[PDB]
Amino acid sequence: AERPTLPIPDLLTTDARNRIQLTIGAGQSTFGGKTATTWGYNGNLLGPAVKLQRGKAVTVDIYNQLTEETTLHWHGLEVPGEVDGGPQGIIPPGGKRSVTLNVDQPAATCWFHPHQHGKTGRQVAMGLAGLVVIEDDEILKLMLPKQWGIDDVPVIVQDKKFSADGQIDYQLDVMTAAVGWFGDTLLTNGAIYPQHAAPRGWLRLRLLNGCNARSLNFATSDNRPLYVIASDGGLLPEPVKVSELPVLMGERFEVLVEVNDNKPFDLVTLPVSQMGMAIAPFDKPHPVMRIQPIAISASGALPDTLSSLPALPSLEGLTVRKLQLSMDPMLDMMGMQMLMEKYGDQAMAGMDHHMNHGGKFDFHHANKINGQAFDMNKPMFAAAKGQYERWVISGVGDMMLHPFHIHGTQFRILSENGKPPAAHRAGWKDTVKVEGNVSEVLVKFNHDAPKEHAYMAHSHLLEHQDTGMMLGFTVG
Ligand SMILES: [Cu+2]
Ligand SMILES: [Cu+2]
Ligand SMILES: [Cu+2]
Ligand SMILES: [O]
Ligand SMILES: [O]
Repeated sequence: AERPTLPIPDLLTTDARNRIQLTIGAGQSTFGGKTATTWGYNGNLLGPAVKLQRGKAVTVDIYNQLTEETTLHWHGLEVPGEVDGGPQGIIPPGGKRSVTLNVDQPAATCWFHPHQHGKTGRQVAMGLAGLVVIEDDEILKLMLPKQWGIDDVPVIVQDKKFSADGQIDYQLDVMTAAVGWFGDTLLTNGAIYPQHAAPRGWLRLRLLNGCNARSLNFATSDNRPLYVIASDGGLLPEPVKVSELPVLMGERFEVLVEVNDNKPFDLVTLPVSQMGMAIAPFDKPHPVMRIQPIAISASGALPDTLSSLPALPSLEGLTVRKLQLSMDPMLDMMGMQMLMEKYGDQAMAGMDHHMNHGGKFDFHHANKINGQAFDMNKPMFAAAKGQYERWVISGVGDMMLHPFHIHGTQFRILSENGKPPAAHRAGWKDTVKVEGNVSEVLVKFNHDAPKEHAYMAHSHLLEHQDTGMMLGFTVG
């Protein structure tokens, strides 16, 4: 039994009406020989890669064929609130919604996923996610690996867990509200440990951590390096060689890796220091995909310089915003308890050395920002348009992982959890790590967001987002 080949999302561009059609629906998938109900865009699971060009507009027709409400958000894409597809961007079951995307940012790998109010974790777990490939005139000139599905390949990495009958086992409950939804099964573009045949020379991997709650850390099985060429919001100024690459939920990195004849190697993910995430089989390096070299030459390049990264401006005078994240200590303790009871000491491996009391104690609004669980009816503030602000995000008070994502922007990290960002994280980012400490980012919003269609700012640990760790804000 050979490994299955890596599934490759179709690369989708506009029709003569300048339209892209996306259908959201339920179908079936097979995992380890057992059928499961799954959801996808234009298919049963996951989704296509929407190709966009800077300075060109496209219209997307979104047909919701689910029997429940959903929304469609373009994570990493800088668009006005009205088409951002946050929780206010409801698409009724059996209905259609169209959005016009006016792309105005550099080449990047972004993605799209649902943002249904309090149910985002389930709708992603069930299968919904797709990709966005933005191109511009600058990137084409670099002559990067660019044959889609051959030497330029998307790698969407996600865990799931399943019940004995084969269905996806998703429950938003006290334990998962506390530590997140995670599983024992790793998927790569929906497949379990596929192989990808790649030509000899450079292979470009567009990595996405599409897990609800699990952080990842990519490496190769034989320790060849990864050359990071881009982050959430696009190219770095020059490649950054790494031996390992931590990737938070919702983050993307693009890397080049060498392919040499006769020497297959795996892309792997290394055990992380996050509660619950080092339970078997994740207590050891876990393969993601096998790269199978093909004795045909790859023509892409790894250029010395990629792009121009502007200077950080002066900070004095800029609006400082305070975002204090918090969790309910009682509900945090209870969830952590159930975790430890279920899996034992292994649920903290790698870490550093029952009655109804009513609505007030409901875990569904246990997580908050600035003492408020997400309130769709009330944006927490009005941010400035076209002006840099400094947003200060604190996780002091608990030790959970909060990958913080701000909609409507690509920002620069000034401090990541109390340290200046690593070089490959110093460019354009839409996510910043917050874990027991404080982060600060420099952000600018180029588009309007009104009260009725606010931008979200939230943890991308989906179960925390769904139970309150999110705020709305307006721009302009
Ligand atoms: Cu987003
Ligand atoms: Cu997102
Ligand atoms: Cu979001
Ligand atoms: O997002
Ligand atoms: O998100």
